[PDB]
Amino acid sequence: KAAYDNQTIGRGETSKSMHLSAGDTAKNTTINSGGKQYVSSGGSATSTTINIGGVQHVSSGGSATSSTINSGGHQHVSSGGSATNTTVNNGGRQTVFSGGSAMGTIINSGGDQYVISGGSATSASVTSGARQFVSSGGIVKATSVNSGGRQYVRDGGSATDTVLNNTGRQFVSSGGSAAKTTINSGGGMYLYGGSATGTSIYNGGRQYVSSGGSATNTTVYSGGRQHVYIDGNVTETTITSGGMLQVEAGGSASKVIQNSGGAVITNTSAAVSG
Ligand SMILES: *[C@H]1O[C@H]([C@H](O)CO)[C@@H](O)[C@H](O)[C@@H]1O
Ligand SMILES: *[C@H]1O[C@H]([C@H](O)CO)[C@@H](O)[C@H](O)[C@@H]1O
Ligand SMILES: *[C@H]1O[C@H]([C@H](O)CO)[C@@H](O)[C@H](O)[C@@H]1O
Ligand SMILES: *[C@H]1O[C@H]([C@H](O)CO)[C@@H](O)[C@H](O)[C@@H]1O
Ligand SMILES: *[C@H]1O[C@H]([C@H](O)CO)[C@@H](O)[C@H](O)[C@@H]1O
Ligand SMILES: *[C@H]1O[C@H]([C@H](O)CO)[C@@H](O)[C@H](O)[C@@H]1O
Ligand SMILES: *[C@H]1O[C@H]([C@H](O)CO)[C@@H](O)[C@H](O)[C@@H]1O
Ligand SMILES: *[C@H]1O[C@H]([C@H](O)CO)[C@@H](O)[C@H](O)[C@@H]1O
Ligand SMILES: *[C@H]1O[C@H]([C@H](O)CO)[C@@H](O)[C@H](O)[C@@H]1O
Ligand SMILES: *[C@H]1O[C@H]([C@H](O)CO)[C@@H](O)[C@H](O)[C@@H]1O
Ligand SMILES: *[C@H]1O[C@H]([C@H](O)CO)[C@@H](O)[C@H](O)[C@@H]1O
Ligand SMILES: *[C@H]1O[C@H]([C@H](O)CO)[C@@H](O)[C@H](O)[C@@H]1O
Ligand SMILES: *[C@H]1O[C@H]([C@H](O)CO)[C@@H](O)[C@H](O)[C@@H]1O
Ligand SMILES: *[C@H]1O[C@H]([C@H](O)CO)[C@@H](O)[C@H](O)[C@@H]1O
Ligand SMILES: *[C@H]1O[C@H]([C@H](O)CO)[C@@H](O)[C@H](O)[C@@H]1O
Ligand SMILES: *[C@H]1O[C@H]([C@H](O)CO)[C@@H](O)[C@H](O)[C@@H]1O
Ligand SMILES: *[C@H]1O[C@H]([C@H](O)CO)[C@@H](O)[C@H](O)[C@@H]1O
Ligand SMILES: *[C@H]1O[C@H]([C@H](O)CO)[C@@H](O)[C@H](O)[C@@H]1O
Ligand SMILES: *[C@H]1O[C@H]([C@H](O)CO)[C@@H](O)[C@H](O)[C@@H]1O
Ligand SMILES: *[C@H]1O[C@H]([C@H](O)CO)[C@@H](O)[C@H](O)[C@@H]1O
Ligand SMILES: *[C@H]1O[C@H]([C@H](O)CO)[C@@H](O)[C@H](O)[C@@H]1O
Ligand SMILES: *[C@H]1O[C@H]([C@H](O)CO)[C@@H](O)[C@H](O)[C@@H]1O
Ligand SMILES: *[C@H]1O[C@H]([C@H](O)CO)[C@@H](O)[C@H](O)[C@@H]1O
Ligand SMILES: *[C@H]1O[C@H]([C@H](O)CO)[C@@H](O)[C@H](O)[C@@H]1O
Ligand SMILES: *[C@H]1O[C@H]([C@H](O)CO)[C@@H](O)[C@H](O)[C@@H]1O
Ligand SMILES: *[C@H]1O[C@H]([C@H](O)CO)[C@@H](O)[C@H](O)[C@@H]1O
Ligand SMILES: *[C@H]1O[C@H]([C@H](O)CO)[C@@H](O)[C@H](O)[C@@H]1O
Ligand SMILES: *[C@H]1O[C@H]([C@H](O)CO)[C@@H](O)[C@H](O)[C@@H]1O
Ligand SMILES: *[C@H]1O[C@H]([C@H](O)CO)[C@@H](O)[C@H](O)[C@@H]1O
Ligand SMILES: *[C@H]1O[C@H]([C@H](O)CO)[C@@H](O)[C@H](O)[C@@H]1O
Ligand SMILES: *[C@H]1O[C@H]([C@H](O)CO)[C@@H](O)[C@H](O)[C@@H]1O
Ligand SMILES: *[C@H]1O[C@H]([C@H](O)CO)[C@@H](O)[C@H](O)[C@@H]1O
Ligand SMILES: *[C@H]1O[C@H]([C@H](O)CO)[C@@H](O)[C@H](O)[C@@H]1O
Ligand SMILES: *[C@H]1O[C@H]([C@H](O)CO)[C@@H](O)[C@H](O)[C@@H]1O
Ligand SMILES: *[C@H]1O[C@H]([C@H](O)CO)[C@@H](O)[C@H](O)[C@@H]1O
Repeated sequence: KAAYDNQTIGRGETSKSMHLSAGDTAKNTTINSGGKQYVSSGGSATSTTINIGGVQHVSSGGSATSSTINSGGHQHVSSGGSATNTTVNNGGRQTVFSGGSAMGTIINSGGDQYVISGGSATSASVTSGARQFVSSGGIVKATSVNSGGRQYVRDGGSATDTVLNNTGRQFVSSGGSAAKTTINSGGGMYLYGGSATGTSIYNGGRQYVSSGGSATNTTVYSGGRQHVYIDGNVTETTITSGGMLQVEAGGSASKVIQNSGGAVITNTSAAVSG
């Protein structure tokens, strides 16, 4: 029955709460301070603008397409909820809780996406000054960490099929895990105690394995470098002609496949195992 348009809600607006149920619709809503939009099962919000002290709740079976989050606003994608092509600007936060799903999120300068407690995000775009945080059962797939962008894979966080482009950075902490990371030219992946598997490092890209960190099954293509620091470990690295594995004193590598023209640099004698 219900279906709203160009409604502004919150503070000293006409209405404070907006609720959506099965079949309801909301378009170009503007959520301002004290404003709450609740998108419930079978509800659909579209083009919602979320400003300081405004919140959009996406509950189970709810859907929110093209929400745009600004300075001090919040999108909560709860269990069973779905958010598509969300845009997060300076000071905006999208949080994906247990059972929630975000697809195609664009995170802009100073914007934050938190994927926690078993939420999932696919195809996040992490641009310059943007940040993505993944933790405690949260899983992110096909994140593009673009120039200026940063992804934090924290304890219990998991990232798959991440792509790192020019000055894009991925930080994998203790208890964090990354799989099938692609490091393009200018990309940096840092294992600050965390684990990586199935990394590919193309020309200009770098993986840095620090204390407690561990890389498995890494391919270093021409111009790529895996850099292993003290008490970092790597295994099953293949170094292609023109690529490099550099191991600092006290770092370790094993099951190294060194192709002809692949550089290996060691600073201790028992550093690398072929
Ligand atoms: C919208 O859906 C229901 C409403 O009566 C119309 O279908 C409620 O159950 C919900 O709480 C929400 O208000
Ligand atoms: C944003 O401002 C709102 C508005 O001024 C009405 O009091 C508050 O309700 C919010 O809590 C927030 O401070
Ligand atoms: C949207 O409807 C929900 C629905 O009744 C699911 O039980 C409510 O839980 C929300 O609070 C909102 O009214
Ligand atoms: C939310 O309501 C939905 C609605 O009837 C159709 O979109 C159901 O699909 C869900 O099962 C839930 O009750
Ligand atoms: C409500 O609308 C959503 C969206 O705004 C459509 O572009 C759909 O994704 C849902 O299926 C529902 O129809
Ligand atoms: C909902 O409305 C949005 C609005 O024009 C924002 O200014 C569009 O950007 C979306 O494409 C959608 O149609
Ligand atoms: C959306 O509805 C949710 C409800 O439990 C689904 O059954 C709430 O948990 C959210 O806070 C919001 O009201
Ligand atoms: C909302 O959460 C789930 C969602 O519909 C997933 O399709 C289901 O457990 C229920 O429909 C619930 O109302
Ligand atoms: C709410 O609509 C979503 C739609 O794709 C958003 O545009 C669906 O994916 C959800 O399953 C739900 O129907
Ligand atoms: C919802 O709007 C989005 C728009 O960019 C938000 O400003 C589109 O990207 C979506 O495809 C949809 O039209
Ligand atoms: C909007 O205000 C936000 C915050 O409320 C300031 O304390 C800033 O973080 C944003 O940068 C923007 O100015
Ligand atoms: C979505 O639902 C969540 C729900 O209570 C989890 O069980 C809330 O944490 C969010 O605030 C939002 O309402
Ligand atoms: C949270 O949301 C749903 C819950 O049982 C009812 O809102 C489940 O479908 C999800 O798997 C998650 O547990
Ligand atoms: C939002 O969540 C959908 C999930 O099935 C709940 O409706 C997925 O199809 C998507 O992750 C969409 O982005
Ligand atoms: C997030 O918590 C959900 C919720 O607490 C209900 O059990 C679970 O369904 C999920 O499995 C996840 O752990
Ligand atoms: C949001 O999370 C979804 C998860 O299955 C729970 O709905 C994924 O399927 C989507 O790809 C998105 O990450
Ligand atoms: C990216 O630009 C942001 C700006 O506010 C967007 O309008 C800053 O908040 C960031 O610090 C960064 O410079
Ligand atoms: C979701 O789940 C956890 C919750 O605090 C307790 O189960 C944490 O991992 C996150 O902080 C988030 O609240
Ligand atoms: C998530 O969507 C992405 C989309 O094109 C936005 O950049 C794809 O590239 C991913 O493969 C995934 O489908
Ligand atoms: C991307 O550009 C950001 C700037 O805020 C854009 O407005 C910088 O903060 C980053 O260092 C990067 O150059
Ligand atoms: C990852 O960080 C999460 C984030 O700070 C909000 O929950 C926590 O949930 C985890 O405990 C972990 O540190
Ligand atoms: C958040 O909880 C993670 C999850 O429960 C299991 O991977 C915990 O192991 C961590 O303590 C993290 O802080
Ligand atoms: C990565 O490219 C960025 C791009 O021009 C803006 O997104 C620069 O800001 C960075 O300095 C880097 O060159
Ligand atoms: C994972 O945790 C790390 C930890 O606090 C110390 O190694 C940080 O370095 C990372 O930035 C991320 O928070
Ligand atoms: C993350 O924590 C690890 C700690 O031993 C937890 O097991 C360290 O080995 C890492 O160096 C990092 O501080
Ligand atoms: C860290 O654990 C990840 C996690 O189980 C996600 O499913 C794996 O994908 C990684 O390969 C790594 O072992
Ligand atoms: C690889 O190319 C990068 C380019 O800007 C983006 O592909 C350079 O920044 C690197 O230095 C390297 O030459
Ligand atoms: C990342 O490190 C993991 C380590 O044992 C800590 O969990 C391995 O399981 C992975 O294969 C990779 O070495
Ligand atoms: C990996 O991280 C190290 C970190 O400080 C562990 O304490 C750096 O010293 C290394 O240079 C590398 O970035
Ligand atoms: C390298 O540094 C790690 C620690 O996190 C630095 O504070 C340790 O876990 C290692 O055992 C080693 O000291
Ligand atoms: C291997 O090829 C690299 C890459 O494919 C693009 O230039 C070169 O950078 C190296 O010099 C090497 O010849
Ligand atoms: C191994 O092959 C490299 C080739 O360019 C791979 O693209 C050369 O650069 C090396 O000198 C060696 O011949
Ligand atoms: C590489 O470092 C490893 C790490 O420090 C764990 O103790 C050692 O196990 C290896 O012997 C090598 O020194
Ligand atoms: C080892 O073999 C390399 C060969 O071309 C790989 O196909 C040479 O480039 C090296 O110089 C060396 O002969
Ligand atoms: C590696 O070789 C060293 C040797 O004396 C010189 O190559 C030893 O110092 C190491 O313990 C290890 O045998």
